This record gives sequence, C-alpha cells and structure tokens, in this order.
Amino acid sequence: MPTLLRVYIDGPHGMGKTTTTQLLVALDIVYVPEPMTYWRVLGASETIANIYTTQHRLDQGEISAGDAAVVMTSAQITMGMPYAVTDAVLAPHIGGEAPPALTLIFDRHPIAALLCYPAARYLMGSMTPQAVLAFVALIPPTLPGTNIVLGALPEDRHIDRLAKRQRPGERLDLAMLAAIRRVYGLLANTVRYLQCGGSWREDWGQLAGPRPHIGDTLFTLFRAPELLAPNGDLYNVFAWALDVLAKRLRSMHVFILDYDQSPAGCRDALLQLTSGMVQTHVTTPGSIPTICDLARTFAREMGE
Amino acid sequence: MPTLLRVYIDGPHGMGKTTTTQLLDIVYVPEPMTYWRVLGASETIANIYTTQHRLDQGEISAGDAAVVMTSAQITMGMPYAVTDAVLAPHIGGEAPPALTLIFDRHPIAALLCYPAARYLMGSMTPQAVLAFVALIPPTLPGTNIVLGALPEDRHIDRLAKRQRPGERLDLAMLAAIRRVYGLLANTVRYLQCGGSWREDWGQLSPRPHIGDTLFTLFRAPELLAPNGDLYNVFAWALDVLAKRLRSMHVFILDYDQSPAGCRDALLQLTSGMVQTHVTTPGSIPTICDLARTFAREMGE
Ligand SMILES: O=c1[nH]c(Nc2ccccc2)nc2c1ncn2CCCCO
Ligand SMILES: O=c1[nH]c(Nc2ccccc2)nc2c1ncn2CCCCO
Repeated sequence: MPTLLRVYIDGPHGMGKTTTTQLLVALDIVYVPEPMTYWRVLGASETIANIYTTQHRLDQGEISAGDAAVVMTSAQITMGMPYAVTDAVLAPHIGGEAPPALTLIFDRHPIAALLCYPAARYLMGSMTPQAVLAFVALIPPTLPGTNIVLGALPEDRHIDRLAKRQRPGERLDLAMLAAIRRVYGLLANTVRYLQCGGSWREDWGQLAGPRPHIGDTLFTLFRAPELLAPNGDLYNVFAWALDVLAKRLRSMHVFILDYDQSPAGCRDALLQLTSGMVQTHVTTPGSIPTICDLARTFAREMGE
Repeated sequence: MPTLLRVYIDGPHGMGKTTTTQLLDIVYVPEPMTYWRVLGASETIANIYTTQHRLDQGEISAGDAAVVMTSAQITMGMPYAVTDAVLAPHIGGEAPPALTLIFDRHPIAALLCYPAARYLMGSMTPQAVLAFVALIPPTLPGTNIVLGALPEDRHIDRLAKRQRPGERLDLAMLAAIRRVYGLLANTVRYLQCGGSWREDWGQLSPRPHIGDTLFTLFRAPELLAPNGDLYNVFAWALDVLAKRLRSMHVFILDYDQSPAGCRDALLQLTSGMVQTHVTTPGSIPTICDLARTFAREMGE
C-alpha cells in the first residue's frame, strides 16, 4: 500500500503559519486550510467576531462570567466542527507507520479546537475548567503518524505582527495573545514530559531535552478549586479526563518551527523538519485518490 | 482473555429504565446526576428546562436559547465521553461472561438523540447538532443498546411519576424525544439492510424508507446550499453517523408491563447480546473499579 505523510501546522494565531503552509505547497501534496467560510457563514455568523466581542464585553464588566461562558463555549463548538469531521472521515484510511505518495499539510490539528483555545479562554475567564475537560474528553484517538509542528516567535515581534495579521472580527487583545502562547508552550512540554515517561498522577503532589517539571506542562492548569473534592484531591471524573489527555498527547510527534524569519525562510525550515517525519501506509489502494478529493473539496468549500 | 458483556440501557427518559435496572459479576453504572447538579455546573437539568420555557414564552430568542442549550449539552455528556474514552482500550474482539456491565445510557444519548430533540424543539441549530455527531467515539465491538417501548400516554403517566430536579413536564419535548428514538431504531435497521443515505437522499425531495430514518432531520435549510445541495461538511458528518450506528446491536424492551416483568424482560434479551474479550488480564478489575467509582461519585 502506498505511504502518506500528514503534517499539522499549529500554534498561536498571528505568526504567519498559514502563509508558509501555502508556500510549502507551491513547491502529490495537498492542503487542508482553516475552514474560515464555516466560521463566518456555514456553521454560524461571524464566529470570530462573536468571540472577541464577548470577551471584550466581559472584560468591560458589561456581561457576567456565566453569560460569557455560555457564549464562549458554544462558539468553540462551531470552530472545531470541520476539524472533527475531517479526522473522522480520514481515520479508516490511515494504516500502520512506515518520498511519500502523498503529503497532506493541515492548517491546525483538532487539539487546537478541543484543547488549546478552550484552555486559553479558561485562563481568560470566559470558560470554566469543567467545560475545557469536556472538550478534552472528546479529543479523537491519535492516529499513527501524527506529526505536529508548533511555532515559535519572540513576544515583541508577535505583538507587532498581530497589529497587522488580524482576523475579521478580531480585536487585538494581548492578554489573550499571552494566554494562547502560554498554552502552546505548555503543550510542547507536555508531549516531552510524556515521552520521557512522566506520570501526571505520580507527580501531582509536586504542584528533545530533559524531562520537564509537571508544573511546566498542561496538567498545571487543572489544579483549580472547581475540580477539587473536599479532601483536596481531584474528582475522579476530572482525573480520568487527564488520563485521556496524557493518552492522546503521548503518541504525537511534535516539532518546533522558528517563525522569526522571512516567509521563504520559514518554508525552507519547515521543509527540512519534514524529512525526519513519520509516514504511514494507507488502508486501501484507492485511499490516496479519495483522500486527495476530501482535501480539495474541503479546501474549495471552506477555504477563505 | 476473559469476556465482558456491556449493555447500555437507553431510550427516552421516563419509561421506567432505572426502576427496572435497580431491580436487576455484574455492575450497574447509574446516570451522573451529581455531575449535572453540582460537579460540572449548578443544576444543569433546571437550566435546560428553564431556557426552553423562556423561549416558548418568547422571553428570549432562538439564538439566546441555542447558546445556553448547546453549552448545557456539553455538561450533560461529559461523564459519558470520559467513560467511553477510559474504557475503549480494554475492549477486545468479539467472543459465561467474566463481568456484565449495565450502563445507564450510551454516549449517543448525549451526542446525538437529545441534541436532535432540542433542534426539533427550536432551541438548538442543526449545525451544532452535527458537531456533536461528528464527535461520537468509534463504535467498539459488542456495543449492545436496549431501547424502550411504551405507548405515549402510559409514558406521560410514567414521566409524571418521576420528574428530575428542575425538570418541567414538557409534552412537546416528550414527543420530540420519542420521535428521535423511534427514528434511531429505524436508522440502524436501514443501515444494517444495506441502506445508503447518499443514494436514497433524493427520496426526501427490505428496509425502512429514508424518510423514517434520522437522515430526514438533516434535510434542514441551514445545511443546504442555494441549489439545495447539502454542503460537504454536513454530508461528511452524516457519513460518520451512518458509520457509528450500523455496527450497533439494538434490542427492544417493552416497558408497558410491571417492574418485575420489565426486569425479567431485560434478562431475556441478554441471550442475543454480543460479548467481547478484554485486552489485558487486569482489565476486569480495572473496569470494575471504574464502574464502582463512577457510581460512588456521580450517581445520586
Ligand atoms: O476562542 C477562540 N477559539 C478558537 N478556536 C479554534 C478552533 C479551531 C482552529 C483554530 C481556532 N480560535 C480562536 C479563539 N479566539 C481567537 N481565535 C483565533 C481565531 C483565528 C483562528 O484563525
Ligand atoms: O437537553 C437535554 N439534554 C439531555 N442530555 C443527556 C445527556 C446524557 C444523558 C442523558 C441525557 N438530557 C435531557 C435534556 N432534557 C431533558 N433531558 C433528560 C434528563 C434526564 C435523563 O434521564
């Protein structure tokens, strides 16, 4: 059976990620863009604009935390829908791990919708930690060959960039920018932590390269009063969601891409990272064409 | 590897499922009432019924209602998602069972049936509904679902006898939900006899007619392009639904009888349920601990 190379470029918004995925493709390679048309029209009306307004009305003391949460949470569901459908449709085509016959470059991974942004909004106070763990419990099983590229960019440059690379409905909120950057840095450490054999349950009381301190992983965000029982321990339901989190992240192949450079520099840097990435076989011979069409149809219908 | 038997008692609420299950190498995992009332959020059922009421009364709009209603389904289904997640690794291939697990509801009640009924009640968008559908976990081997049977008025009698905290006796919601489970049963038989929704879709414009399956609910205007075509994103979500439901094993329990009988009935259906092996030697004890701990912590 032919082989497939899947690469999900992810990380905080505003680093020039979407531009370099396109440059890469401009060079048997297909792109799955951000489903902007779904966010703007098909799933709901101006979801991004709705998200920024709600957070703003919250920070302004114009709505309550509960009003904000109800709105922020439903908005997250609309944002992640195209990501879940894509994963569920692609799943039965992915075979065991292995020039690929096909290279699929995705603009973000389901965890951006089911973990990272919801965690950042929790930090921003417009979502509850229980809702964040409900999304995490729904993260789909990690398929073989899940290569994820996370980006790095100094904060001052990112700030400067953001004042440029905004989004229709987006308001420049640097508290949110800081939150999302911290959430993705914790993600990176968590994968490291897990692959070095870390056990969050063993290290709970304590709340490439060497094994990170659990306090430097995502597990640290879930030490909130709402999830702790009278005896000070986490309720079993919340703890099992962390077991799920650990299970999902430990089989992923994470890489860091430096965005503090020109678009062409980023493309070439990503191109070399692409050599040491895990491929998989496809489950059937006609998987490649079928997969080619899914990406192109998704792109055509939702790219914007 | 020892064998396990999972049984998910599902269907519209208020038919006597727990009355029968509590009269029943076998653990029972109750519904997560404490999570709904306290752990996940404060009084989730009250919030759900109050919001619909307000919308019914015109005190709020369809959009305000949808945001609150959708957000609440997330709290309602959480314990079911984690449970399926943590259990999945232990389930082996199709196979007296070492253990029998009687679950109070399957994730599809939370990620498909209730959201669908709420859409049918005007307080949930069909796009939000297909997002929950897209997240339904893969159907593990040996997934046996028991659905209820009961004439509407006896069901209304039964419902009146057991309101949950914050619930308001809504006959429109009772019909919506009954409709959804009826369609659900027809949908499984449709898929099992070889039905292809994409092929039978035009009909909306030996197996049940697609008009009597869950597919008919998604011929909703919000999901269609100007030419009437379903957008591919939604079509892909319908492909997932078809995939998840076809491999389920459905069993019908007549509730229109006595608790002794209903309970007797449940035990008889057990003979045609499919068993599976567990994945490790230590799977049985761990699955046992999981069930007792879920019950102890979230069963009220
Ligand atoms: O609250 C938020 N949720 C999500 N979810 C999300 C889901 C899938 C892919 C990308 C983002 N994204 C947010 C939010 N605020 C700003 N953004 C970034 C918006 C621009 C993403 O291009
Ligand atoms: O909007 C609703 N959503 C759900 N979701 C739900 C989630 C998991 C298990 C059962 C139901 N349940 C609802 C709703 N209204 C009434 N009920 C019934 C509550 C009592 C179930 O016995």
